[PDB]
Amino acid sequence: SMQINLNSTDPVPSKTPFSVSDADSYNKKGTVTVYDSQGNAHDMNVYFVK
Amino acid sequence: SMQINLNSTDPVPSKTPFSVSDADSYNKKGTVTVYDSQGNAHDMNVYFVK
Repeated sequence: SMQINLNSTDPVPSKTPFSVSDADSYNKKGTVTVYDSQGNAHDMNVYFVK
Repeated sequence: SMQINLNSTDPVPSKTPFSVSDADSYNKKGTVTVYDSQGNAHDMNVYFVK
């Protein structure tokens, strides 16, 4: 469970495609940490694109 | 009887042949002592490699 506040005045991203490598194809990137049954962790990145 | 708690995130050692002199040939080394008929103490080393 994660919350976000946003700005209504954010322009549309310029990068028409999307790639995790770039830093423009998305409005903003966050991440979350999760665990498996064996204990070792994983990280999920989330990208907001207007 | 000895309980050891191994780790999931232990990377594979580097030195492919097993050597007790190079610490990078095994993931972990543990020791124990046993006794004989004479009464002298003998130490065993057990080496864990993933």
